[PDB]
Amino acid sequence: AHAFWSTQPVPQTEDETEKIVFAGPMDEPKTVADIPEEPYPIASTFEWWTPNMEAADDIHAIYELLRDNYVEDDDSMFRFNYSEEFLQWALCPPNYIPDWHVAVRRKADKKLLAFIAGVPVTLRMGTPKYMKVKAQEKGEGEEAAKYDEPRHICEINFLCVHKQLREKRLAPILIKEATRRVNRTNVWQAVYTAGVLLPTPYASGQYFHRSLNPEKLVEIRFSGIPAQYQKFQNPMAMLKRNYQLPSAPKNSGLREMKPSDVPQVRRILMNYLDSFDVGPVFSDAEISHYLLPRDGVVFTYVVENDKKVTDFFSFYRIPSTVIGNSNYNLLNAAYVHYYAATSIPLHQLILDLLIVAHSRGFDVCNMVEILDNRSFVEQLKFGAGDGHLRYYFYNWAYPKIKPSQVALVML
Ligand SMILES: CCCCCCCCCCCCCC(=O)SCCNC(=O)CCNC(=O)[C@H](O)C(C)(C)COP(=O)(O)OP(=O)(O)OC[C@H]1O[C@@H](n2cnc3c(N)ncnc32)[C@H](O)[C@@H]1OP(=O)(O)O
Ligand SMILES: c1cncc(CCNCc2cccc(-c3cccc(CN4CCc5ncsc5C4)c3)c2)c1
Ligand SMILES: [Mg+2]
Repeated sequence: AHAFWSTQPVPQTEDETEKIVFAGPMDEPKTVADIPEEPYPIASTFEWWTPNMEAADDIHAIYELLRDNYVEDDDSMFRFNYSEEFLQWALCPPNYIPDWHVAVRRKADKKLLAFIAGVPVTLRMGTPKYMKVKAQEKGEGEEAAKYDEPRHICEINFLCVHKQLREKRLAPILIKEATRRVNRTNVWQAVYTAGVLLPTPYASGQYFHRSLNPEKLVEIRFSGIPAQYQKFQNPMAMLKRNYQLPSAPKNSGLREMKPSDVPQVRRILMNYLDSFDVGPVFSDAEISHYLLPRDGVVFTYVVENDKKVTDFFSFYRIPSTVIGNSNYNLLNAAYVHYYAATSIPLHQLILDLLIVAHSRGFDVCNMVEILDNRSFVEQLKFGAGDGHLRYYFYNWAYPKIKPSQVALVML
C-alpha cells in the first residue's frame, strides 16, 4: 500500500509500534563514507537547488510556492500563508545547515516546483518514563537508558510539491535527497509532524482553537454561530460577549521579553521541558533566536517580579489565505509556542496570552494538545478543531506516548 514508506526505516504498523520497548535506531548503523557523493538522479528537465536563505529573492520563491501550494483545510477554504520574515526565522536558526534546505526547480525557467526544509534540533528522545518503569520490572534498565542523552538530529518541515506536479512521486524523491544531505552530515534521525496518517506516529493530538474576533471568524466560515445560540434572540452579540477579553493583561509584572531575559527564560523553560518524554534542548543562542520578539512573527512576554523572571509565554503568527470571501482576505492566527509557569496557574498565564493576542489584532489562538495545553482548554474556552497532528521519527523506534508527553512545538 506504500511503495515508498515500506522501503524506509520507520515502524511499519501499530503492532510493530506496540512491541517497541526501547528508544533506538531502526536501521543498519551506516557511515558518512557509505553515502553517495552525488545528488540523487533526477529527470533531465528538473534540477536540484539549494536556496540561499540570505537572498531575498530565494526566500520570495519559497514564499510564493508555499502561499499557493502549502497546507489547506479539508474543505479548501483556507491555506497557510507563512510570511517571508517568518520563513527566514524558521529556516535559519543558530548553526542551521544550508544544504538541508532542498528544492527542485524546472531548469528552463527556474520555477520552484517542490521544497523540503531540514533544521537542526537538539532532542531528548530516549525511552519514555512509562517504559522505563516497565524496564525496571524486567531488569532491563541499561538497555532502556542507552539513548537518554539529547541528540543533534534534523527537524523536517515545509514539504510542498506544486499543485501541477501532484501524484507523480516527486515527494519521495525530495525525501530521499533530503535524507542523503542530512546523512552526509552524520545525522541519522529526523522528527517531523503531519496531519495525514503515515507509518507510524509515536504520538497524536487534537487541534484546538480559541475565538478572539468571532464576528470575522463567522464571516469567513472558520466558525459557525452554533445551534444553541439560535434559541437566543440575538446570536452574535451573545457570541461576542462570550469570547470578550480584558484590554490589558491581568498579571502585574508582565512585559515584553528583552535580550537580558535570555538566561532566566532558558533556565525556566529547560526546567519545565524536563517533565516531558520528547523535548528540545535549547542553548542561550537558540532561546534568543526562537523567543525574542520579532515584529509580525513571534511575540514573547515574561512575568518579572522583584527583578526575576518567574513565568513567560510566547506565540507566533501565521496568517492564512481565505479562499474567496468578498469581505476578508486573511485569517490572522496566533499559535501557542513555548511557555513556563512557576508563580501562577497556567490558565492565568495563558489568559494574558489571549488578551495580548486579542489587543494586537489576532482573530483566533490555535494549538495542539501538547505540553500542558489541556489544563487551560475549558477555562480559556478553547474548542477542539478537526483532525489531529501526528508526530513521527525517521530511523527511530519509540513506544507510543500521550501528546501531553510531547514538548516539541513545530512551526
Ligand atoms: C535522517 C534525515 C531524514 C530526513 C527525512 C525524514 C522524513 C521526512 C518526511 C516528510 C515529512 C513532511 C512534514 C510536513 O511538511 S507535513 C506538510 C506536508 N505538506 C502539505 O501537506 C502541503 C500540500 N501537499 C503537498 O504539497 C503534496 O501533496 C505532498 C508534498 C505532501 C505530497 O506530494 P504528492 O501528493 O504529489 O504525492 P507523491 O506522489 O509525490 O508522493 C506519494 C508519497 O508521499 C507520501 N506522502 C504524502 N504526504 C506526505 C507527508 N505529509 N509526509 C510524508 N510523506 C507523505 C505518500 O504516503 C506516498 O508514499 P507511499 O504511501 O506511496 O509510500
Ligand atoms: C499540518 C501538517 N503540517 C503542518 C501544518 C501547518 C501548520 N499547522 C500547524 C498547527 C499548529 C497548531 C495548531 C494548529 C491548528 C489549530 C486549530 C485549528 C487548525 C485548523 N486550521 C486553521 C487555519 C488553517 N489554515 C490553513 S488550513 C487551516 C485549518 C490548526 C495548526 C499542518
Ligand atoms: Mg508528485
